[PDB]
Amino acid sequence: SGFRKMAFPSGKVEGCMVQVTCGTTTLNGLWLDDVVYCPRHVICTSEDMLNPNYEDLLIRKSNHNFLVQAGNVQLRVIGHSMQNCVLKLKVDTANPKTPKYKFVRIQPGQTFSVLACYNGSPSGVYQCAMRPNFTIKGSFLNGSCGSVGFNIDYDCVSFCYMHHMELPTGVHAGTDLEGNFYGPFVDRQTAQAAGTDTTITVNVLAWLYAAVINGDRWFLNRFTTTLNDFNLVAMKYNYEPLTQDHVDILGPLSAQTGIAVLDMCASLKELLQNGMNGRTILGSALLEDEFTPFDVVRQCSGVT
Amino acid sequence: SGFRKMAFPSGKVEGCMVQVTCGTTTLNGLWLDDVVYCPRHVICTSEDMLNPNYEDLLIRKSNHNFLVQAGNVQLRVIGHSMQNCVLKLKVDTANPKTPKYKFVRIQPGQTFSVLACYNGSPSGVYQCAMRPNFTIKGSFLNGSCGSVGFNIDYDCVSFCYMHHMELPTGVHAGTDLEGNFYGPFVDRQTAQAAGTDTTITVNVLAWLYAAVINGDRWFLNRFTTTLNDFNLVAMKYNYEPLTQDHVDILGPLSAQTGIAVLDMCASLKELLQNGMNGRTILGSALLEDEFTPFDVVRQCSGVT
Ligand SMILES: *CCC(=O)N(c1ccc(C(C)(C)C)cc1)[C@@H](C(=O)NC)c1cccnc1
Ligand SMILES: *CCC(=O)N(c1ccc(C(C)(C)C)cc1)[C@@H](C(=O)NC)c1cccnc1
Repeated sequence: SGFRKMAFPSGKVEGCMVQVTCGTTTLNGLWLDDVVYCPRHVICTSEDMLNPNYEDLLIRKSNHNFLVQAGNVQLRVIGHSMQNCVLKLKVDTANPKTPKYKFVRIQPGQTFSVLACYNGSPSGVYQCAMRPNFTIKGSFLNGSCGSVGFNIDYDCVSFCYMHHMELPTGVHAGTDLEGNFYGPFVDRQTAQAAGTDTTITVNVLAWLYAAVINGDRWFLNRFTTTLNDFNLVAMKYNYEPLTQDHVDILGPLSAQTGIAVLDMCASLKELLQNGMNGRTILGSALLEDEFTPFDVVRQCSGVT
Repeated sequence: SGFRKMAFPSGKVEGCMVQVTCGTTTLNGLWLDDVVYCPRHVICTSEDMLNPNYEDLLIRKSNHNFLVQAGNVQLRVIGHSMQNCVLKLKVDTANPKTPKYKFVRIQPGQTFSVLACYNGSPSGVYQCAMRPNFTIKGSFLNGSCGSVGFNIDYDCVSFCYMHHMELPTGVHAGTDLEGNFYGPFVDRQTAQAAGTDTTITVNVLAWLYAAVINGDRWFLNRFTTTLNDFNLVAMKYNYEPLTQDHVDILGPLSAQTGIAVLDMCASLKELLQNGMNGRTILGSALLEDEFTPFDVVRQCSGVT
């Protein structure tokens, strides 16, 4: 019993973190096999940030200009290339701690763990969700760039995020491991505003199922609804529309609790309309949306 | 910017988790040097749980009755002893991944990370606090016993908790690494009720400082208070009394934000009396108490 915002064990990713320095800029890199991946903005100086031409800035850089340190030992850079917004630094040594891995590009609403690092050293691990506006609400200070987001399936780490920047509103933007930003963001010091941060409806429902499994049942109402009626209310409350695909993925939680997905939607609809009335669900006074249906099943079943 | 419930990187602890089986009971063990630490209730059978006499149950156990598996390889048990509620199984092999470590007994209000494990394999990591009633609100399923709680200071892991059981209310109880339970709990299947789960006042204040540092300032009021006036309100709201020791440890946060500790107490007093009015602080609709002043400083400074 008990339901926590849980991150994946970070050991496999800790074994991949390195420090990357170019000139006077130092950030984090991800060392997998003989390649170190890092944000291309490591090549930017004190003011280049405003309107950088990365191809031009990169012409002035050679392999020896990128300093890669793994632990307290230096790695030899034998090649470098830019792929979208990431630099790939080929080193002469394969990372001996390289886990089985994949690079995946996640969809909004999908959750992942972040290993926040500074100077190639891990400071903490926390669980995030890719927001519907393609930002993440992380905890990142100066020097955290290059910290990565990931999911683990037994022994295979799927890297889905690399931290690049903080928007003027304090929310975060980054890329997949192929260097493509999530959302419309660009790696330059220009004012970039985020769109509406809507609530991930399918994740709230999954978390309401988690609450029922854990004994928190006060919110269960005597009503049902339809997807169309529910979505009219969801739109009004800035919740993402629920599709039949979302209903399908909530099926195992519906089966475990015996609560039809549309009945849980009606309970959620009443929570939106009536508020919590000072009550809490799983120790929260607001509806949590950073647990996917997969996360609820995983945590409630003890997948290792 | 951004403030997250962050756990310590778990790699150093993942390297210590093993599976311990005695008869038909399997739980987790912590392998440090040539000793495997695990809850003594691993020796209890299907019904022994009701009124176990551990000394008597242990007489029927020999070294070969404890099966310790690290990864997919078996460790040889060459000694066993009971220290309070933990068993210490001496093995013939020192754990090659033993980090620098300490065993500490924490006070209520102190936070720590938990690496939840099943069958000696890590499933997730989350941040907890030792509640003022000496329970923890964890996320633990059957087989999670032996999972540990810890803090890290650079390279030294201080182990502070080992999971033993779930109370009938779904809250958790365990011991320090010397086998002494936190609180009055006993390792037996008897109804044991927890005391009042009061709010850790010093931690709420630390988190209100974290919110100011991160731009969440709406709650800052035009008032101040005294420790005695604040505590009259704190007692009324089931908040722990604030001492001058708590004021002293909040000093660095008071200095960074320029907000006197007693002024933050007055803002907290108004939040208690007026409620949040549907507003949020650091994405929460309730006052968070599982961040210590040390955690706020660490996260806001990027300690690795
Ligand atoms: C890792 C660098 C860093 O801390 N940045 C940062 C600075 C500059 C840039 C470019 C404009 C792309 C050259 C990118 C990232 C911080 C930032 O975004 N400042 C505007 C940063 C601070 C806090 C959290 N993440 C990043
Ligand atoms: C790790 C065992 C387990 O899952 N228990 C458990 C069972 C029995 C006992 C004794 C009574 C001391 C012999 C202790 C622990 C669960 C439990 O506490 N059941 C009552 C358990 C379930 C969920 C979370 N933690 C533990």
